[PDB]
Amino acid sequence: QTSAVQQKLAALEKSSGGRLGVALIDTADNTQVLYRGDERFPMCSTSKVMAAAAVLKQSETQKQLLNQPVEIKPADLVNYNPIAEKHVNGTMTLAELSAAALQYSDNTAMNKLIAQLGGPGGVTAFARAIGDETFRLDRTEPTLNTAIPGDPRDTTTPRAMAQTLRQLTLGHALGETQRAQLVTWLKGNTTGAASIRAGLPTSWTAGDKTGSGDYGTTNDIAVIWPQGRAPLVLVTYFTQPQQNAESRRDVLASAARIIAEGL
Ligand SMILES: O=C(Nc1cccc(-c2nnn[nH]2)c1)c1cccc2nc[nH]c12
Repeated sequence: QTSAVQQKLAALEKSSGGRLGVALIDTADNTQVLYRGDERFPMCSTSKVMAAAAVLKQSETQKQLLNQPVEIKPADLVNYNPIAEKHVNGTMTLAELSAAALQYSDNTAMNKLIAQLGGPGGVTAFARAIGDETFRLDRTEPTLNTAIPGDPRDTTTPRAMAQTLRQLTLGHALGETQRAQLVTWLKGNTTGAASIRAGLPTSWTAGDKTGSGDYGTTNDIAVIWPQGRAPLVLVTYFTQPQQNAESRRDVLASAARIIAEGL
């Protein structure tokens, strides 16, 4: 079937010129709304959630892991390092790296998370351990954002990512302490106000992680507490046909608005 909401999302997609993927889980009733829910999209920096969560999982059996220092060398800096560049020739802890990756979208910090997990495949292994058979991380930053149409590397589907984000933030994929830390980090994101959150009523609250890459790829994944309602999990992924296309955070906002209006 095609619902009213799916029809509205299709119309948004058509006027955007790109390809839109949406997955909602409403934890009021566990129902789902999907649009291209089983198509693959480049994750870009939304993959930082999986990496940080995998390190949180490791910390369950090492109480001091998040206080562990990681050397930041001049050679480690990549293309977007607003936090790590302050610490070059010094150290950051794994908590600091997780917070920088999630809240500032620092790519050097993400690379240290990936290295802590033994490379991109360590992030995929954690996804499999928590029931996500779809997610794959194949490369480090910055090349994981190439976002080439048809390229399976560094992709997932909206359905899989929504289910994962639910399990991480609201369910029991992590220990209680760790889940609370992940939620705190997401709620403190600095980069999200133009994306999903711009489409929601202002009384609501949320935590999110954005991403962007080539092909005008513009992504956001969020856990949302609507006023007076059980929480939602929402993924909005968007990618465009030309390598040099401009980001379109407004499309994510519009998708979120359609979703919110359909509750
Ligand atoms: O690392 C990249 N982008 C990047 C770096 C750091 C953070 C983000 C980001 N976070 N939230 N939304 N975008 C995006 C990047 C790499 C290669 C080609 C790209 N074209 C656009 N961005 C690209």
